[PDB]
Parts: sequence; C-alpha cells; structure tokens
Amino acid sequence: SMKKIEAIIRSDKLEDLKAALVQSGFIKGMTISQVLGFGNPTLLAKVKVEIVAHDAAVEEMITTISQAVKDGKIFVSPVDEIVRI
Amino acid sequence: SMKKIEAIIRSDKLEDLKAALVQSGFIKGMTISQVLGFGTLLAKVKVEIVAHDAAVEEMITTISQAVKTGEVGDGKIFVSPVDEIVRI
Amino acid sequence: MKKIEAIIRSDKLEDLKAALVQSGFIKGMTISQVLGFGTLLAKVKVEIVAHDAAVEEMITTISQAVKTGEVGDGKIFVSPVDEIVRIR
Amino acid sequence: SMKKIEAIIRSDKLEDLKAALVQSGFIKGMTISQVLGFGNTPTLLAKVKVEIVAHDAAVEEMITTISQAVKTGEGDGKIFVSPVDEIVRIR
Amino acid sequence: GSMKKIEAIIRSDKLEDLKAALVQSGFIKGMTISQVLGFGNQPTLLAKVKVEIVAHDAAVEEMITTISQAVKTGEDGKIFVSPVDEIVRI
Amino acid sequence: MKKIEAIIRSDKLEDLKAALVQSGFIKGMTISQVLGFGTLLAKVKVEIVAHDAAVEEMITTISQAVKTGGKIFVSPVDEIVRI
Repeated sequence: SMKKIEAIIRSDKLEDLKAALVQSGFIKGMTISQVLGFGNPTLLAKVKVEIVAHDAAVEEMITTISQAVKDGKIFVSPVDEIVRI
Repeated sequence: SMKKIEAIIRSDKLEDLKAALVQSGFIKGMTISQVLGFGTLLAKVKVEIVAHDAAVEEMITTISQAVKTGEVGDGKIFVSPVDEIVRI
Repeated sequence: MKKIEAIIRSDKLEDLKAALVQSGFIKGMTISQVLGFGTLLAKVKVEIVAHDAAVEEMITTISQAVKTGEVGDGKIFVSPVDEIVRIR
Repeated sequence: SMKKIEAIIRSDKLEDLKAALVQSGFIKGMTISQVLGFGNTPTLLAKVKVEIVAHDAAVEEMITTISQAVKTGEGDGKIFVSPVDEIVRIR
Repeated sequence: GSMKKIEAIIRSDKLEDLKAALVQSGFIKGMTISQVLGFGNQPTLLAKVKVEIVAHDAAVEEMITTISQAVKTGEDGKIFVSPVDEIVRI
Repeated sequence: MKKIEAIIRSDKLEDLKAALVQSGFIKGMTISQVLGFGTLLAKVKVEIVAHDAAVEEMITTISQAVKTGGKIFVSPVDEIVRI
C-alpha cells in the first residue's frame, strides 16, 4: 500500500532536508511549500514537505527526515490509491 | 488516535480564527496558507492542524464559531485519518 | 467522501480548470503553487473533496486534462475523509 | 514612459478586480499573488497583491478601474505607482 | 511629501523579531510579507521572507535601522529602497 | 543599483536557475510563483537587485534561458543596505 508523509519543519533546515533526500535518492518524490505557523502568540515561517511513498519506505523516510532536520513534526496518513499520470 | 483537521475559510476570517485558536490554546498546532478557490476566482485561507481524536469536536466548533457569517460560502472543514505523528 | 490531490505541471493549470468547469466539478477545487524536483521544478498542487461515486470520473478527467505528452506529468492520490462540515 | 502599478487589496475583491480588467482589456498585464499583512499582538490579514506594468498614459484610468472595482469600504486597499526604466518582452 | 518602498529579504527565522520590532514602532500596519525562495553557497536552497513597506521618505532611515537591528546575526539579508510616484487609498 | 523582476513560463525555472548558477549571480536571486492570465497561468517570478553594470548581462541571461520563440522589468533602486 501507499502512505502520504508530511513534515512541517524549521525553515532553515530546507537545505539539509533537500541534501538528505538527494543522497537517499528520494528527492523526486518530494514537494515543498512554505507556510505560516505559530509559537508561544509568535509568528513562524515554516516549510511544509509532502512525499507519497511505499509503506515499506516509511520508516526509513522518517528516520532520514528526522536526522536531516533535528522544531518539527512528521505525520503519516493513508492513501487509497495513486495514479502516476 | 490522531486526526487531521483542515479548513478552507474566508480570507477575511484569518484574524478571528487565529484569536480563537490562541484563546483555546491550540494555536501552536496550526499552520496556514493561502490558496486559490473557485466560485469565479477566489482567494482563500487553508488551515491545517493535527489533534487527538477526543479534541476533534472542540476544534470543529471553535473554527466554525470563529469563521461563520451566515454562509454565502463560509467554507468547509474536513477531518482525515492520521496513522502516526513523530515530534522531531 | 474522499480527498483527491494531484501534483501537475504548471503549464497544465488552464487545461485542468476548463476540464473541471465543464464537468461541474470546479467549485470543489483549491489550487496552490508548490515546488518539486526532477533540478528545481515549479508545479501546481490541486486539492478536491469529492463524493466517492465521482472519484473515478474525477481521476479520469484530471488525467486526460493534464496528461503530459510523455514523461512525468505528475501524480493523483486519493485518501479518505472521516467527515466534512459545511461552515455556517 | 512605463510605470508599475501595485495594489494590496481585500481578498474577497479578487474576482471583481479580475472582471473589471477583462472588461478593460488589460487582464493580461496583471499578475496576482497572496500575501500576509497586518492591522491594529497585531491583527493578521490575508491579502491579495496585484502587479500591472502600464504606459504612463494608462495609469490614471487604471487607478480608477482598480478603485471602482475594489471599494466597499472600511481593506479596502492601497495602490502604489512606481517608475520602470525598461521592459524587455521575451520571445 | 515624498513616498518610498522599502523591501527586505530576511532569514525566515527572523520573522517574529521583525514583526515585534515593527509593532513597537507603530509601523506594522504598512507591512506585507510573503515567503520566497532564495539561494546560497554550499547552490544551497534557502527559505526566505520578503518584506514590503511603503513609507514616508523621512521614516526611511528609521525603518532601515529597525529592520537591520531586528534581523541581524551577521551574516542575514538585505534591504533596498526605491521610489514611489504616488500612493492612493481605495 | 537596479531591481530586475521577470515573470516567466514556469517550466523555464530550472534553465534560468542553472544559467544564474553559471553566471555567479544565483545568491542575489529570489523566486516565487504568481498567477497571470492569457485563461489562467501559473507563472514564476524572479527578483534580483543588481549593479547597474550587470543589468545588460542579466537581461541577456534571462532572455536566453527562458525564450522559446514572459517579461522583464528593470526599475530604479535608491539604495541597498546589506544587513
């Protein structure tokens, strides 16, 4: 089966994440945008990372994102189907 | 278990939402972006948060209260399953 | 209900809109611009919350409308929605 | 001479602005993006940013088209005119 | 009489500090912000904030001082000032 | 100094980036995505504040990288302060 992985990371770790995913060979699967979050309130500029991966690739992915970036969270959510167009 | 709550809202309701989420103590879990929608071209705000299943009803009602006007298109809230969350 | 997401070529934004206008499905769609990688790429991300019964036709529509000619247009994913609330 | 016309408008005015510029015959000159602004912890606003580059001659008529379409009031927005040294069209 | 546009590209992590410094100065209302991509050298990819404020010519130096102070670590980004011919309120 | 903004076809984003990488100007460049109209268009917008002596080169680099057979605005800058 497939899974959507999303990570909301500190903006300044964009490069390290990019580099980490280049190296693991999974950059092409990654979409990135920039979003607004909050602390304390306080205004935070975050980067949101989206990747749809194989169930089997999930654990490794979380590890590779976590190491690259270590503010942040990663959530995994189910996918019914993918159609590569 | 864990749920993702997403809303598409009137752009003009951003501060009311933000203030309600501050008051409710959930703000740090919320991220926002601005997206294009369609009536007709629309500039909307997309809201995202991940919450305990037990806090879902309180989040829904908090967003709706902060952002409704009497509907000529106030928006939509969707809840979706989350398998896992990792704090880095 | 389901969520339909697609990451498509930026150049295909109009052929998507028009295709979705005609099907009566445009109102459901939200669009954002995001970055992918192939190399740095500018893509469009589409998001639709749809009746389950409409999902095959929506996928078929998005595919014919965007079909790169050739290699790596992008991807359409479907994921579950527990509920949707229409805001007052 | 050429000018850049920028406007920060109410997000709910994007369609009405767009419609007026279709009518005007200028739409193709318009670029839009969505930006954050602030009101009076400050108030967080979600706004629409408008960029059009026009001939000096068309500037007054444009400020007017923009204002008409977008006013309510209490937003409504602001329009800035700035100079442009040159425009190069790529083909 | 004269108006200027003050634009700055800053490190993303300095968003709060700039916000707070502008609130204090009573200048925040004039500011729009958006998130952009920029580049560095090992090219590296950088998340940035683009700041945009239209100000009275006489407030320009203060504004530069304010942004500069709020966002420096050293180095950080840049600020640039350009002319505005007119401003109209809708 | 002058500000150069360029609104370009989205699918030319990489060609332009690597062109500026080569030229040694990449660090001055900011990119975003905007919407235009032709009809709804996803555009890429590029911003760079450049020395006046570099403007001709920049225009040439951008046009040559992006053209297929968009637009670039050059506008004045009163000053730049590096933070």
